[PDB]
Parts: sequence; C-alpha cells; structure tokens
Amino acid sequence: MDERDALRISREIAGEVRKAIASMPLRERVKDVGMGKDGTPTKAADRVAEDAALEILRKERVTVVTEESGVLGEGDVFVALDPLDGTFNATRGIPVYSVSLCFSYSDKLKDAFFGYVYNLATGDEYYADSSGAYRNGERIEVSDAEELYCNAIIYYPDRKFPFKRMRIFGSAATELCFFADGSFDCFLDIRPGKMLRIYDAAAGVFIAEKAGGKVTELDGESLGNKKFDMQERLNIVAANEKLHPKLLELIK
Amino acid sequence: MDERDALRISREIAGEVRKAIASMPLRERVKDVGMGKDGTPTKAADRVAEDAALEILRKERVTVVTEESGVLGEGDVFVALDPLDGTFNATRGIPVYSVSLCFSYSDKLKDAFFGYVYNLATGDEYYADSSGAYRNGERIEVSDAEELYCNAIIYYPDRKFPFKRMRIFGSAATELCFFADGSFDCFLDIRPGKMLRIYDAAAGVFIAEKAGGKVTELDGESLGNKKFDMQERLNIVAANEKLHPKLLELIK
Ligand SMILES: O=P(O)(O)OC[C@H]1O[C@](O)(CO)[C@@H](O)[C@@H]1O
Ligand SMILES: O=P(O)(O)OC[C@H]1O[C@](O)(CO)[C@@H](O)[C@@H]1O
Ligand SMILES: [Mn+2]
Ligand SMILES: [Mn+2]
Ligand SMILES: [Mn+2]
Ligand SMILES: [Mn+2]
Ligand SMILES: [Mn+2]
Ligand SMILES: [Mn+2]
Repeated sequence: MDERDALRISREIAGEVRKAIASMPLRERVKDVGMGKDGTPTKAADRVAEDAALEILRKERVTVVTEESGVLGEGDVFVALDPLDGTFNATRGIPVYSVSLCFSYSDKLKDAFFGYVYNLATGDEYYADSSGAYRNGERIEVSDAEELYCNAIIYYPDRKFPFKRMRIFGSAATELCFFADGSFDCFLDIRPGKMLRIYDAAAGVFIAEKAGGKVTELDGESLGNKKFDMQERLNIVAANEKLHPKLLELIK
Repeated sequence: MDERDALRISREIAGEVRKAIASMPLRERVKDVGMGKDGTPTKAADRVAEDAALEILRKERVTVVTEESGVLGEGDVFVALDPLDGTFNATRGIPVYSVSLCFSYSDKLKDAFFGYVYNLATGDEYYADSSGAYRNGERIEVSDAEELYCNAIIYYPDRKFPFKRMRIFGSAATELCFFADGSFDCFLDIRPGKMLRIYDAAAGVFIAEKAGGKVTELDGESLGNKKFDMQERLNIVAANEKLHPKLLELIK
C-alpha cells in the first residue's frame, strides 16, 4: 500500500461515515450501545462510524487499531483509526467532529506514511503525504509567529498563561489540523493524565508535521516510538520550530 | 413592535446576513476594514453582516447598540446586535458563529422581550419569547446537572478545576445557547477584566433564562440593570438553579 492508495481509501471511508452519521438524529447518536475497547461508552453514532470504516478497511492488508473495537487483523500496515473524534460534539449537533486516519509501515508513529482528517460536520478534508499538507485540495503550513502572545488550543489551562486566545473545541484530530493550517499558532494537550490515544492524535500529528509544525511529548521528547497495537498515551506540545522552545519553557 | 415582530425581523436579518457571509472567501473575510466603535478592528466579515442587518433594523423605530458602528437611532425599542460573534472562527471556517439580537422595552437588560442567536454556519436557530425558549422551533431547557463534576464552557480556566469537561468555542452568544438547550451544563465567563459587552451576552442570557437557567453577574447579582450601550461590560455565571449557587462558591 502507498499514499495514493491511502488517500483513496480514506476518502472512501470519509464518504461512508459522513452518510451514516448524517442520517442519525441527535437522540439516536447519544445512546450507549456498549463498553468501548478504549474503556469508555461506545455510543450509537460511534458504532455506525466505526462500522462504515471497518468495512472498507478490512478489505486491506492492515492491522487496524480503532477506538471502539481494539486491535483488528494482522496485516503489516498499521492504521490508527478514530471513527469519530468529537463524539460529544456530534451527539449534540455541534459541527466539530471528524474521522481521523493514520497509516504506518510499522506499529510505530515514526513509520507513518499517510495522515487524514475529515471534518464530518463541514466536509472539510485534511491530509498530508510525501508532497505536503492539504486542506480541501490546497496546500497548508503552520503559522510563523514566535510570541507566546498567540492563538492556542489547550487541554487544559492549569493557571494564568500568556496567550492571546485560548480555545478548546473537543476534537483532538481536527484541532491538530486547526494547528496545521495556521488557524491557531499552537496546540497543547498537557494534562498530567496523559489521556490522548494513538488514534486521536496519530494523523493530526503526522499532518501537523508535513505543514511545518514541530510536535513532541511534554519535555520535547520525540513522538517517534509511540505505538499502535499497544495502548499508548499521549501529551502533545505542537508549534513551529520557533515558538516551540518557549512553550516548552512556559509549562516546565 | 411585538415578540412576533422581533422574530420576523430577526429572521429577515439572519437570512440576509447568512447569504452575505456564505459568499465571502476566507480570504476576503479576515480583512481588517476599520476600527469598530467597540475598540477592536472591524473585519470585512463584520461590516458585511452588520450592513446587512442594519439595512433592515433601519426600517424599525429603534435604537441599535451594534458593535462596529455603535449606537444608531433614537427608537424606543432597544436592540443589542453583534453582527458577527466568533469572527475569528468565521475567518477560519470554524463553524461556530452567529448573529445575536436582543430586544428590550428599555435601556436595561431587565426589559428584554425577545432574544435571537442564529448560527450562520449551521442554520441553527435559537430564540426565546414569552412562549419560552427554542432550538429550531423545538422547546429547549437547561441541564438538570447538580454536580460540579460537569461539562462546563468557561472563559477562562485559570486554576485546577473539577469539571468533567471544559470547552471554549469562541462565540459566547452561541455558547450561551449550548447551555440554554442543555447541550452544556453551565456557561461561565469570569475573566477578571470583565470583557463581555451587552451585544455579546444579552440574547444568550435571555434565551438561557427563558430555558430555566439562573444567569447572573460574577457575584450572583442579577444583570437586569445591564445597559444597552457600548460602555457596558460583564461577567457571567450560568447553570440550573441547583448548580448555580455551587459555581459561585467554587469561583470564590
Ligand atoms: O481525550 P480527552 O480526555 O477527552 O480530552 C479531549 C479529547 O478527547 C478526544 O476525544 C480524544 O479521545 C479528543 O477528540 C478531544 O479533543
Ligand atoms: O477572543 P477571546 O478573548 O477568547 O474571547 C472569546 C469571545 O469572543 C467573543 O466573540 C467576543 O469578543 C465571544 O463570542 C467569545 O465568547
Ligand atoms: Mn471512546
Ligand atoms: Mn472518537
Ligand atoms: Mn477521539
Ligand atoms: Mn470586535
Ligand atoms: Mn461581533
Ligand atoms: Mn461579540
């Protein structure tokens, strides 16, 4: 499998999930269908999303790691799947939630070759490959502002911070693409409970990187060895190469 | 002018303001075009919307306290209008921004008789009149949440908090409606500099209170004497009656 193949499968997935959720009225979406592989309720809308995805997906030679259903298959391309990040927002009709996909030639983030984040609410498509990061077919890169007086996404502000704006939309993959686009100058999930999972962060991280962003663990450690088919925890510090050290200092 | 008048007015403007915005490129939107009378830059998205609304409100016997051109007219019916609330989103394509209209029978908030917040991205319509509060013509009401461990929207988390979640979507007018319909447990703006202005909060407050919420200033004192002028600013604490006293001791 290559990137184009990856781009082709993701768009196919994007359309199906898009359709399944779009149909489901809020009061259906909100219902607990079961206990997720993640340890949190699997709501009716996450069930349809993950279903749609997994039907296109498992016709591939992939080992998939998905939010609700765990580790699936044994193929040697790993897919970090988030069938619907922003669940809370979709169950109440707030237009920020996506399907996020990250393909790797190993069970390690450092071998990622393709990243994909589709805005299920607005139909906004992001992805990055060996040619660059994109939004709705147009190239994108991170902003170049290096003052901490900036536009930050942040989970969570523990204290008084210097930011210009602080925002929390509730969708780690999409917010990372909000960082990738330059819409926001940084992204931070610095909660001492390292709560992010590999599939919520996988592609946005990848994509954040092709658009120029520097992205690391809390202490600036590399995200290269974060694993898939293991239950990985992530904290993220993501900014251009310039603001990046200052943030690192800022929370230290 | 009647509660039934105010809604038809509000509806004209939302549709005109929605066409106007939807047809501007993000490129053309984020462009500064002047100093608003509120002390911030007017962006092109801001005046396009404002001109389109004002174009209609000018037919009515009112005084408008509007963000970009300030207070225009001498009618007896007062209208607070944020032409565009969430401009930063709007100029990013983040789909959370609205037109806000609050109509009062006088200068003060206590005389409000109608509230209207319309999401210009989604089409969602939030209004309230004597008949209560609505979301797209469906009766709404706030959360029943009695627990401080809840889903909060707050500006700005500066300390270690016990909410089950925290969110900040960038449009308080809109976010006041997410609490109004019970999509969130509480809205809090507690920024010490008291940032909010009347057109930010008046319609969201009126909608939420009609939805059964207790909405007050930072102390717990009512907002009834908040002024429909440009100098007015405020802090906000929003929750159901049981929860509301709780956040007051919390934020103490
Ligand atoms: O992961 P937490 O603890 O919910 O923090 C918020 C994040 O949760 C995620 O759903 C990840 O599971 C993100 O979409 C959201 O932005
Ligand atoms: O940009 P800030 O400082 O985060 O303030 C956010 C506020 O912006 C407003 O548009 C008012 O300026 C509100 O809708 C939102 O609640
Ligand atoms: Mn889950
Ligand atoms: Mn999810
Ligand atoms: Mn997720
Ligand atoms: Mn302004
Ligand atoms: Mn505005
Ligand atoms: Mn505003």
